[PDB]
Amino acid sequence: AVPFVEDWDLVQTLGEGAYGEVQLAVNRVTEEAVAVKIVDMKRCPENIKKEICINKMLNHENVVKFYGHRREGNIQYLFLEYCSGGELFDRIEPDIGMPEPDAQRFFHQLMAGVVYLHGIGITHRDIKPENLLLDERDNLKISDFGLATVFRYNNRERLLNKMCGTLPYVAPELLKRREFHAEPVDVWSCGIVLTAMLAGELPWDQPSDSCQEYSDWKEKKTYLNPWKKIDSAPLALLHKILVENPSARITIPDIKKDRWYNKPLKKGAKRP
Repeated sequence: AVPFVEDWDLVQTLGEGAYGEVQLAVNRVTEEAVAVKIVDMKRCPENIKKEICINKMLNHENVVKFYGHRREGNIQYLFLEYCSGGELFDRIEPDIGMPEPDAQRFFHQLMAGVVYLHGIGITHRDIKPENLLLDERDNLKISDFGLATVFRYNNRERLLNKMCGTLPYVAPELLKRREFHAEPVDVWSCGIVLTAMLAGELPWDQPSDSCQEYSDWKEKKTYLNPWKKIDSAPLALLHKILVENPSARITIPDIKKDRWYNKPLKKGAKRP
């Protein structure tokens, strides 16, 4: 009906990934703002195709919305939810973190998003502050499903073996076992994100015995730099999440029962 409602102006670049770029698109008529991910299939046809497939399954308030995609020859155009608050990474002050109440609220929303994904059988596989965006009201949105995969189909769980993610956030089993359950890997990265939000620094380069920082943690040397800046309440939760054995690691239903997770700390939005 309305002529130019399908026209979008690319006003600015939000970020140029190693596999394309993201542009802020504003509708010519409505002025609605959305994020458009541009990927040159000639610069992966399958990879991008799987990302679109997984995105079509997503519908949750803490997961970046997928509005659709446009062929356009070899250049794929993915219309995604625009998060004007930027990355969670940019809300973390180096070496200090952020106020505990803020970290708890973001962690609550992260859990809500991950519970949702796991419930539909998908694992993100690369959870980190750079992939956790914020909307205008600072609501957390899980972003980028380029590495995501289905780990449960027809009520049957599939064990994973693909080594992927980001080293400082990856679970130790991914580096020591051929196969591993998908869920505990995402739980572990959420724990590293919590550590980052509360201390403004990552605890180790990677979870290997060769990594001194990781060995110190297994030895319970919490008097060291990262851990000494946290809390005994949130620290106690981190002690349950960053457990080397994925089978003994805390699950999300149990994280939801954790003392710190349930501690009243933050007031609602100012005047609302």
